Amino acid sequence: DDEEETYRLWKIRKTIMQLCHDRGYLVTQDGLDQTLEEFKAQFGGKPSEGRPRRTDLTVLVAHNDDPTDQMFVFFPEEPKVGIKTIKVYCQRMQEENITRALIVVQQGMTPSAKQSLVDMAPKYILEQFLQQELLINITEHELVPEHVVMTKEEVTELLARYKLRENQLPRIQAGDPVARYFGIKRGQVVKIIRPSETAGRYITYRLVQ
DNA sequence: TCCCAGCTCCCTGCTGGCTCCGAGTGGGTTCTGCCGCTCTC
Repeated sequence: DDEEETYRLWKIRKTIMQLCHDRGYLVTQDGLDQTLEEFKAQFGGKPSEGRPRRTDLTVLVAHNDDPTDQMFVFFPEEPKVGIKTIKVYCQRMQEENITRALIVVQQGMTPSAKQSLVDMAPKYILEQFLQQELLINITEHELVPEHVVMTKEEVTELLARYKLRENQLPRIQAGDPVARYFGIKRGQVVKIIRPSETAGRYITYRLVQ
């Protein structure tokens, strides 16, 4: 229904705000907690043949340390995102001169488009996200523990302390849902803190490789 | 210059093939080619 799809847009915007906050970017508190009525007042009440048309939902955020990181998110119109739409989005990325973006696909993009995302990867970072994936925050589940992204100096200090190579660490795939949530890439180490039945707290390090 | 119809290419779904199947132990049995045809005494 129209009310259901309005709820869907509000919830997915809340998940985008939580993801951008967890990735280290700057979001406002009221942007973090928007109600359904407040979202409807801000963007429109009936999106079908109405005001919120999935184009005005793009978000400008910047990193806390660097105000020129300038990450956007995009909500494509068509359910099947293709090379034409991705080329339009990347050309737009070129004139506003930003490097990183998120694409929130309705159902799925074409294999040629998802390959073009890999081909465009060095200069511009493009990530595919389904609307079904972002309908809930997976980091709030009781099974999922806390994930902390480590800096390069911290990783170097860790490997010097334990006298380890990068191969000897446990691994996590780049296609992992938490890895895609944090936007981690190959070669980085994620730090997992979980409660322990026997010791109380246990810390595990995993290499994204 | 540009709009279609036709060819190209990657993913998805399905079918056929291959490997595996508890640890020890004590007895017993049958079977270890055979018909033949040239060859040798």
